[PDB]
Amino acid sequence: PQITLWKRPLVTIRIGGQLKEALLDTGADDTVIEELNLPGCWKPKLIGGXGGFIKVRQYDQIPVEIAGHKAIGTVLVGPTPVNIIGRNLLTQIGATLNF
Amino acid sequence: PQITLWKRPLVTIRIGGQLKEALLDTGADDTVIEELNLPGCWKPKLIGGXGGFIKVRQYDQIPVEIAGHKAIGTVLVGPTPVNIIGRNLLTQIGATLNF
Ligand SMILES: CCCC[C@@H](CN[C@@H](CCCC)C(=O)N[C@@H](CCC(N)=O)C(=O)N[C@@H](CCCNC(N)=[NH2+])C(N)=O)NC(=O)[C@@H](NC(=O)[C@@H](NC(C)=O)[C@@H](C)O)[C@@H](C)CC
Repeated sequence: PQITLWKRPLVTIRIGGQLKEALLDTGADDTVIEELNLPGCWKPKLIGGXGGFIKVRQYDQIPVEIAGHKAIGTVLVGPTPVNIIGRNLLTQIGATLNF
Repeated sequence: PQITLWKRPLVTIRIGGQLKEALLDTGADDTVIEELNLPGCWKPKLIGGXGGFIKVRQYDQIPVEIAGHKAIGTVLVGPTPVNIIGRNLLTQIGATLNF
């Protein structure tokens, strides 16, 4: 799709078998989802924004369907204010910025 | 232009007479610039990401040239780690997300 930016670029994603809403975020290196459980093992990581740093769970090689486009990659889980799809998965679905 | 997302989408902006590098952030409602003096009136604001909130100075009707495209709008000035161009200016330069 072509998505304009008059409103937040919120889209539906499928992850671990369930639906979530997430913001397509070109200013995020990584994809960060609110607390939830995902299968597999995870490792602790710290990430920063902006207002400071938070602790997250890093899960690797997770399938994520974003507006019907498939990605498989790293998902960070933790107390983010907003679910965000970052560049690690945006590149997999071929997303670009255009003007 | 088209900007891919393999690396952070950093571009040159001109604001207040100065050339700076800034991140195009579709996950930002507003535009947040590192320190910088600027003009003759502002209002206090707090903005959050992630990590928590920071205090900023809101300046209105500031011209901002982004990759050679003229925009004019609100800019928030404060101790952000990265200059961030948000949706309020990205819309003005006709930026879209495409996949
Ligand atoms: C989660 C809240 C929504 C997404 C977030 C993404 N902003 C970028 C800005 C760039 C960093 C300062 C971000 O935090 N990116 C992180 C996301 C986490 C991540 N791991 O991907 C990042 O890339 N962090 C890198 C480190 C910074 C790297 N980026 C860079 N150098 N440009 C990381 N590995 O930790 N947006 C925002 O932070 C903006 N917040 C908002 O738009 C809204 N605030 C709230 C709380 O939703 C609005 C109501 O104010 C800020 C700028 C105010 C207008």
